[PDB]
Amino acid sequence: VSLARGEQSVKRIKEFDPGKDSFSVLLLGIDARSDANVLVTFNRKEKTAKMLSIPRDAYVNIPGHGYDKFTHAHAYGGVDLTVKTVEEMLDIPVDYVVESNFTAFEDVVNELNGVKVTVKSDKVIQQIKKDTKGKVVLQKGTHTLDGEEALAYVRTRKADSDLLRGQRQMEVLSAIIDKSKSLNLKMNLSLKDAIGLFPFITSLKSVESIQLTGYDYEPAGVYYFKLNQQKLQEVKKELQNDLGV
Repeated sequence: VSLARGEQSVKRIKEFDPGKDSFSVLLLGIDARSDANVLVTFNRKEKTAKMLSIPRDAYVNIPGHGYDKFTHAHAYGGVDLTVKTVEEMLDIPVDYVVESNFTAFEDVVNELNGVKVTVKSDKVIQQIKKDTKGKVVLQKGTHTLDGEEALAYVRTRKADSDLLRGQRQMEVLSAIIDKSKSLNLKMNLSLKDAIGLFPFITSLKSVESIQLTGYDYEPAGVYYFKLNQQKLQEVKKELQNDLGV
């Protein structure tokens, strides 16, 4: 990619250099709706990562389109709109964005000879059996799943919910990081710069996750996830403090 934005984010008031400043990455998974939406803020002064899944049904203002589901942003305007939708939603810059489909996720999980996940629910195992028609049969405990098994894990929903599918997505993402330590992707980032970021991204001191508290909002059948505005301001201030903005 190459964002229809310029060099650095519009949200950044002062000049930005990624090799020295705290930054943010927006990972998007598309089969065009964006079904995986994970924002990660990397704090360089403290060597930490903060993850957060944006619910695909989040009642947000898509620029030039009004209030809608968050997932529709990528449908209405692709990458550039999603970033825009995020940048207005959280009042923070989206410095980097990576976009992947199923096969890219599968092939990177396989290139690492699997990612390790600790499955703890017979419910999710049963639903994955039913989803894959028996092709993917997970086990309770800590195991190394291949690309197909990882994708089935991050895709299932009916056992728990989509909001927990986001937490499963963040889990598998951090597992991918872990497995990469021992050593169809579209990026607004030269591969060389990604490799330059690789050591810092594989040497954090701690990683934390964030949730967005909200409530079901069903006007005339269509489902939306309305965000608790107080917790939203809280998370916005936290991310701004993390990024130094």
